[PDB]
Amino acid sequence: STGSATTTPIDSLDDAYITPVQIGTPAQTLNLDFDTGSSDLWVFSSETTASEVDGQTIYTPSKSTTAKLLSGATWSISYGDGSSSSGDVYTDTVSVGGLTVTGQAVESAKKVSSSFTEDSTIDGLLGLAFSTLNTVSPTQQKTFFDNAKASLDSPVFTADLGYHAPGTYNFGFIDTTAYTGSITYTAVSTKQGFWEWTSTGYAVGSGTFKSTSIDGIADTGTTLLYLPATVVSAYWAQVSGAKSSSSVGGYVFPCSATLPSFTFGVGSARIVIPGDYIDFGPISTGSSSCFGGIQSSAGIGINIFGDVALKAAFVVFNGATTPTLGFASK
Repeated sequence: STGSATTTPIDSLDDAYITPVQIGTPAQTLNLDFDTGSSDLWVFSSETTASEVDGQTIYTPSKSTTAKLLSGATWSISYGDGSSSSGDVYTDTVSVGGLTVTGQAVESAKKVSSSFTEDSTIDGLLGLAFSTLNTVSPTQQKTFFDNAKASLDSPVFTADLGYHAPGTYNFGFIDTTAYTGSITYTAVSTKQGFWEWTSTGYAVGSGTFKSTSIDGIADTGTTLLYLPATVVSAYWAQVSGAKSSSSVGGYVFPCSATLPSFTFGVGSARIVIPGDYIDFGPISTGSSSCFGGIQSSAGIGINIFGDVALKAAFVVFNGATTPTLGFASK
């Protein structure tokens, strides 16, 4: 089998992407944030504290004839941005772009933190990291990809995120019309439960390539590109008027400045992030100060190849017995 679904930015800055997902019988369609940095599929629901729901579409398991309570199961997750959610668990039928999993763990939120309530466009998350990170207790549950894998024509999914435009998540096949040149594959460590890999270096604009190992994760659920402070400093030093603002919480720059591209290495291959991808607009309405899309990972504890990086590529998440990652230009 295969599946193919369009993913759409939630706003004009690509702050996140939402993908429609069918849950239950008859189908209830929710728009979920596909997140290769986590491993829980959780939704706003009929069980979510009413004061914590504000415009989201909810899953109502009682209206689904295929929903079954996963008795005794609870879940609770906290993300890197300090947001969180928790609740209980149903199994139900879940379909993404034509691909159907029966008995998928659907984690029903009883509680969500403020940032989730405040974002009316995201109805939940669909985790695509490794199932070892799944938070369901007492019995860890598998991701949608893990459950689908054996049925797929090929045990892979691909992320093709758009710049200020929709893109595509495919399951079970590689669309050879969706990228230019060849796909370069690179090794993955699953030891932290992430699609963790080692970039071979970077360049700033037309500058020469610096060969240096950068360990990080391919994370569709993180908006920006987070790299070591040395790397990030070298980038913003090439932007007139840029500075790191503690009050803002990272690098900002005047919107009158031209942003250089940023190149990262995948083996001997190179992915070029155009300068425009690194502009995340005024820090506040009417401000001449713009937020940068490349920021320091210092104090995160890991480097994150978020959407800023991934949307410059066609990315293969290869879930073969030994997982790997593939990157192509497009």
